Amino acid sequence: SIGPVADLTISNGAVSPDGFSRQAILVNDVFPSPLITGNKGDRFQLNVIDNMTNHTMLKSTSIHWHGFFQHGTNWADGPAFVNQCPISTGHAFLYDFQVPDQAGTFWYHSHLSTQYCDGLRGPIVVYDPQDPHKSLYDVDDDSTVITLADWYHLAAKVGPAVPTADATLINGLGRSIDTLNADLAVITVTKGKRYRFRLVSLSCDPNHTFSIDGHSLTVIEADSVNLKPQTVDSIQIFAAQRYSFVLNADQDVDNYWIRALPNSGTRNFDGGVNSAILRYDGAAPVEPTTTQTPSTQPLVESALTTLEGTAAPGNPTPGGVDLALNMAFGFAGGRFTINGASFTPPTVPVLLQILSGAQSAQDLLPSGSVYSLPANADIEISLPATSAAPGFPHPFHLHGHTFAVVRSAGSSTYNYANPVYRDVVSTGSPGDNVTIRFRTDNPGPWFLHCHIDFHLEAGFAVVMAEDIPEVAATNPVPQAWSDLCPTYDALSPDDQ
Ligand SMILES: [Cu+2]
Ligand SMILES: [Cu+2]
Ligand SMILES: [Cu+2]
Ligand SMILES: [Cu+2]
Repeated sequence: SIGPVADLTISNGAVSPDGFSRQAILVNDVFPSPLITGNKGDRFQLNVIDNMTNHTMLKSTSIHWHGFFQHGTNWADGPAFVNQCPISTGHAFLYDFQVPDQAGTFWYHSHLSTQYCDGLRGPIVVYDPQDPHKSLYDVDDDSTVITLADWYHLAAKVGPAVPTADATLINGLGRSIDTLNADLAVITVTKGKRYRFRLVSLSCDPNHTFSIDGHSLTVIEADSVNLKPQTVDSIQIFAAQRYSFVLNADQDVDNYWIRALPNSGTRNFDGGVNSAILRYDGAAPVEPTTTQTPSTQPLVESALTTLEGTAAPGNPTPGGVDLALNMAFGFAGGRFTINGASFTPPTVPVLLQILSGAQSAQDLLPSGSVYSLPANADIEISLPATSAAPGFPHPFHLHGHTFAVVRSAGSSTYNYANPVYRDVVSTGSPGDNVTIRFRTDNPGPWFLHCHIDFHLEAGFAVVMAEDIPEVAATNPVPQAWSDLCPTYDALSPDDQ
């Protein structure tokens, strides 16, 4: 594969992951987007060369390395108009950062408008030479990465504002209801061997309930966080989440369905939609004939715990933090609103405003969207689920950080002692009050928003401007980044 130093040539071409042809976004001349890897501590130099020419899907781009702390390298985070201006077509941009302190399953994607639904989205694995779960499996490589993704026959800005999927893609492949004969992804294992499978939702909207016929899974990693091993027989993964699970190829040499049921769209397995093949080495080149069985041991987030068992930042009791923020979801005028405001991209990026002058959140655009944080403090966020805002559960996500889910959806308990950590959490169904804590340790502007991309487009976002007075100091910016804005400004409507 590629990484940690690599050019990523972005362009357009035709694809048909489900037997239906359409123009999409290609990375290094391939759909789906190629896998990037490296080792813990590696300098990541990803030179994104933008050759896109198609206007419906946007000629401009920018790319976010999802779940990477980017201490010192805020200018490299990805979100357009928060951390940078978009890379303009016919140009290049170098993302230069280190992963000093992180290891696990990550992914990259366009953070320009709804552009990642059109194809610019791939996985990143940062292997750890001294991984604690290293001895739970014999195999961890290219062939153990499994992506889930919603595929739309109609492009992002062509179809409805919040459209429904035609198909689920597993590893780039899968079927719709008019293409029941398209190819199915095939994942091969050897009988006797154990696999660290890495699950990555590349979804724009749907969540998926993932399972495998005749196989239990041992989850050992959520997003990029090492977990205590937990055996489940199905995993509900929301947009942009990761789960790492070990699978034990101990069954009969055969074919087993890999199932990925979405909460919207075609909600069954007829014709092998939402399906894939787990093929034991030696079994026939044919569709499995296995039947599904109810999940008695479903993955329950509140029940996960980090390997190191670490406690949350703060004091084991509500408002036991230096600043607590409630986010009150809403939705009127087609626009989502958090606390009455509805995020729209500012003409000067949030990062340039801090580097140019702006000292406080009131001095920052867009107004009503930017919460200032203090340094080395314990933050607590709360995200009460509401019908007020349609399309739930909204999987909320926060850049520059990992956080402790003190309270998961579907639960009422507060876990201050050994909560699961991650970077993407479901806020749930009306009645839940998912709550997250973290410490400020990263001076810069960080995005916090629903990862259902069609919802972020309609404003479901706020900015954290964490530790502003030191933002300029710890985030030196490359000439090329300073040139992004002057370039994208001298651009007409369609050349964008
Ligand atoms: Cu992301
Ligand atoms: Cu992110
Ligand atoms: Cu949402
Ligand atoms: Cu984001």
